[PDB]
Amino acid sequence: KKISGGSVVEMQGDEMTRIIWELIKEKLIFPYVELDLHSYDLGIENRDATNDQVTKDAAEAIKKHNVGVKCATITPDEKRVEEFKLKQMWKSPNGTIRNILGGTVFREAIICKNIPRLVSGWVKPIIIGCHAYRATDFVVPGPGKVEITYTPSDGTQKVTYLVHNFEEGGGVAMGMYNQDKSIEDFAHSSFQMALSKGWPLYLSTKNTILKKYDGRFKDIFQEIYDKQYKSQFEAQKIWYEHRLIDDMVAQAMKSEGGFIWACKNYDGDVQSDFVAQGYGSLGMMTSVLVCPDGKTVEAEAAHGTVTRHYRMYQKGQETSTNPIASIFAWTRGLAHRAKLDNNKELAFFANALEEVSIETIEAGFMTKDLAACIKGLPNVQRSDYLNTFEFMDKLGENLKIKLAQA
Amino acid sequence: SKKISGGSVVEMQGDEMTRIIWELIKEKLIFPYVELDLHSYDLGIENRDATNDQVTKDAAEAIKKHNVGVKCATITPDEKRVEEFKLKQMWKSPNGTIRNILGGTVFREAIICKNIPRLVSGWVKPIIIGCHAYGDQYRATDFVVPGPGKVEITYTPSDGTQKVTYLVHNFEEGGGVAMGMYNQDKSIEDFAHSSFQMALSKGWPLYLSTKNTILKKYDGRFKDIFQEIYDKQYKSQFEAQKIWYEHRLIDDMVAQAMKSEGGFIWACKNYDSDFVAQGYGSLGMMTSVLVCPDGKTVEAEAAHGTVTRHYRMYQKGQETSTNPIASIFAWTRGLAHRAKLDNNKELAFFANALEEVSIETIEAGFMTKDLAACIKGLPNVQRSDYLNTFEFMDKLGENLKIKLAQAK
Ligand SMILES: NC(=O)C1=CN([C@@H]2O[C@H](COP(=O)(O)OP(=O)(O)OC[C@H]3O[C@@H](n4cnc5c(N)ncnc54)[C@H](OP(=O)(O)O)[C@@H]3O)[C@@H](O)[C@H]2O)C=CC1
Ligand SMILES: NC(=O)C1=CN([C@@H]2O[C@H](COP(=O)(O)OP(=O)(O)OC[C@H]3O[C@@H](n4cnc5c(N)ncnc54)[C@H](OP(=O)(O)O)[C@@H]3O)[C@@H](O)[C@H]2O)C=CC1
Ligand SMILES: Cc1cn(C(=O)c2c(-c3c(Cl)cc(Cl)cc3Cl)noc2C(C)(C)F)c2cccc(/C=C/C(=O)O)c12
Ligand SMILES: Cc1cn(C(=O)c2c(-c3c(Cl)cc(Cl)cc3Cl)noc2C(C)(C)F)c2cccc(/C=C/C(=O)O)c12
Repeated sequence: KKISGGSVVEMQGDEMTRIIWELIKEKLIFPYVELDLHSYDLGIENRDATNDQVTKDAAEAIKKHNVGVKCATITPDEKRVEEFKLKQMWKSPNGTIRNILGGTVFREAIICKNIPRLVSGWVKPIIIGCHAYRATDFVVPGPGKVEITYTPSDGTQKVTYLVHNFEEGGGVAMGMYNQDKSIEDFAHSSFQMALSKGWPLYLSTKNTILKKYDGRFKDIFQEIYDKQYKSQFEAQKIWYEHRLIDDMVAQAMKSEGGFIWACKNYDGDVQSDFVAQGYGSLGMMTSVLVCPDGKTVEAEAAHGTVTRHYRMYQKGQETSTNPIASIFAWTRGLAHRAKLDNNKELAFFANALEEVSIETIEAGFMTKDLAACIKGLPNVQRSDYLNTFEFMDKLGENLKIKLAQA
Repeated sequence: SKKISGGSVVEMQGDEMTRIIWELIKEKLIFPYVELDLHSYDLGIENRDATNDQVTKDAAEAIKKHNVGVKCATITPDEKRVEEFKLKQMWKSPNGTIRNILGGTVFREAIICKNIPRLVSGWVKPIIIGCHAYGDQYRATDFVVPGPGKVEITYTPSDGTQKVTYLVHNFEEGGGVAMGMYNQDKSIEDFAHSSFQMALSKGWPLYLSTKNTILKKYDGRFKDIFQEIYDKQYKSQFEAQKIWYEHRLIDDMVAQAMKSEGGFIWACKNYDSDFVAQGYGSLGMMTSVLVCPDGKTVEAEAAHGTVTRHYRMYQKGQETSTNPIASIFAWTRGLAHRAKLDNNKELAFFANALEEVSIETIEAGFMTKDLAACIKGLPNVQRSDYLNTFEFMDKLGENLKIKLAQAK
């Protein structure tokens, strides 16, 4: 018979990822695992029909049942409103979920022997927890004074800081904020991730410029480390250090990998997603939202719905979309369920499906993006890769063989 | 004569290792072939602390007048430097001083050698990045929120007839941090002009990257000012050179850039960042040019610093192998621009020829230890794999004399 998997919250998504999602469930999960599935459909049409209520219901479900696996969803813009005749420009499902849950998004690239990484010297994995949104910006119509003030709730002295005197013309201005509690949750999630994985932890800031804003992140991380985690770290022969972002980038590129990287960047900096997308590895980038309690987890692929591949599908073209990131959303959620429920058999399945994914690619069977990452797109021939369905069939066949042994 | 007359050039001498290289470049590669109306300003620490950092302001004013400046790397004072030299004051960075007197935008550009691998292997043409270094994080007002309370940001016009209060956040429990940021329309306009000038000068498409999906008003202001300035002052000239300008969301632009062959100008709104070249290869190949919005005035300098690590070894007497390329290209780029302002065809040829000889010298196997490490990996560099600082200047000079012979 199949494995008892327990309580898992699933969120169905949109376009090309929605197709891969069902393929993953039908071919890789349901043949081997029964789940008490709390399933919510976050397709753009069902969100429109429930006035986004389904999205909020799903977040509440994740918080109740501790484990969510999410499929990529369409975040509406002006064009999606026209495309789907939406009632209004619904806010992002990911923003809504993360707002309800809190926690820290951790990004990790999946490593295969035969896929070169962004930096050749990296050997062990690297996990990036970046705190990035909720700011208020406006236009400065003309000359004038922009000030940012603080008014204590307890009636003590109101304080006023000068942002800028606009002596000539106008421009733009904005205010931004962060709560100590959010920094603290950021801190705790990161230390617990380091001890979980057994890697050292680095925090990168620009506290030479934002001495007070970024300095708060450094101070809070350091207090929490010293009082609540240093001993456990040293027990596992790991460590925590703050690093200027200027130095961290240099340190990372000369490193052998094997660390957690808590990162605090501004709202418009380059994100590891964009680079992975440029390098052609975004189909291998996993994501997991880890709440500060260590109990609740929402796993997802780091990429979006892969609209461009979906349009190819709608035009009768052959597609070769990478399903690994979405598969690891399932394996990380299920592996966490196994940890919570002490399910040895479900833990075995989660690891076994991860190994089959990696072994398959390392044996030479891969989607087009992985072949281009090896050889460069210009030299990629059809015989170098498998299409979306050929590759899912291949994973399925190897998973059945894997599990047929024990 | 047998020397080219180059015209008026403002020169700014610098500190430590780059200062040494600065004289080598002038006597080995510049002075033998080019006669300049040189306006020299010593920007070393000794003379900056000596004149209350007034030479820095005077050098900038000379640049505003003569339109061309070449600057050696300088030390930006800090707590350790103030101790080393017992400064009168922790002086502001000369680059910021100059960049604030002149305005305009800094553009960085790596120099390409067929045998020096680049950050992205698909890149075949150059890429020129210009980021807005005014306001934003560099000029931000951040503070600590001690406890519950309301943080607001207000605008009051100069006529005082109005006051607009925006709610940043209400701290319901606990404290935190907040900050305010600004940017003047003037600076954005100067940023647009300087970037349209650069794209026309190099004959490549321009992309402005912003985060205007999040900062709809803040970053949308960049997008709007660029587009209307482009439309009203440059679209005809861009189409003349079969180039174009497009705004991009930073999310997409990063991936587009990595998937392109290169050959574009990248106007960026993020400085507070191109120091992955430190960890990847060498900053010795990274040049920068401050380009004013008037399109007439520039300041060329190496994007790297004074390389104090090599100066420590130099003062002792043990050999060094410091890369002079980014410093050479500070001269060639300033001279190319002088040549453009004066219709000086011979000086222009000289500028391009010195750049070709530098690149060809490296591609032919003669290079400094930093580039030898880029190829073989630093642990594998034997002393025979590279030329020391003075050997390499000798090699470029030999090849430079040969290059200039065969054309005039
Ligand atoms: N977490 C979420 O739910 C997220 C949802 N989205 C949404 O996704 C939609 C599409 O946005 P987009 O900007 O395309 O973001 P995507 O990450 O979906 O962009 C897809 C592009 O990146 C590459 N790529 C990404 N994933 C894969 C994969 N699995 N296999 C192969 N290549 C891949 C492809 O490059 P190439 O075209 O060269 O083949 C493709 O064109 C939008 O509506 C957006 O809102 C976006 C981000 C996160
Ligand atoms: N625009 C300017 O004038 C700038 C000035 N500075 C100033 O420079 C000083 C030193 O700063 P620092 O952080 O060391 O920056 P540097 O760029 O001078 O040094 C970084 C390191 O990179 C390597 N490197 C950089 N350029 C070269 C080169 N041309 N040839 C060979 N190796 C090179 C050296 O390390 P390795 O030994 O590993 O090869 C060097 O120590 C400070 O006073 C700082 O303020 C800094 C930045 C810009
Ligand atoms: C580890 C990693 C960091 N990335 C960054 O974006 C960087 C970098 C950086 C580095 Cl370290 C090297 C290079 Cl070549 C370029 C950059 Cl931009 N500097 O800071 C960051 C952020 C802003 C995220 F903190 C990634 C982006 C995409 C995939 C990855 C993949 C990881 C892997 O294959 O295991 C990584
Ligand atoms: C072109 C270029 C961009 N750099 C950045 O820093 C990035 C990147 C980025 C890219 Cl496109 C690829 C990777 Cl792998 C990592 C990153 Cl961070 N994304 O945006 C930025 C900016 C500065 C706009 F914010 C460079 C840094 C150093 C040398 C270079 C170029 C070297 C060469 O041509 O030989 C470039």
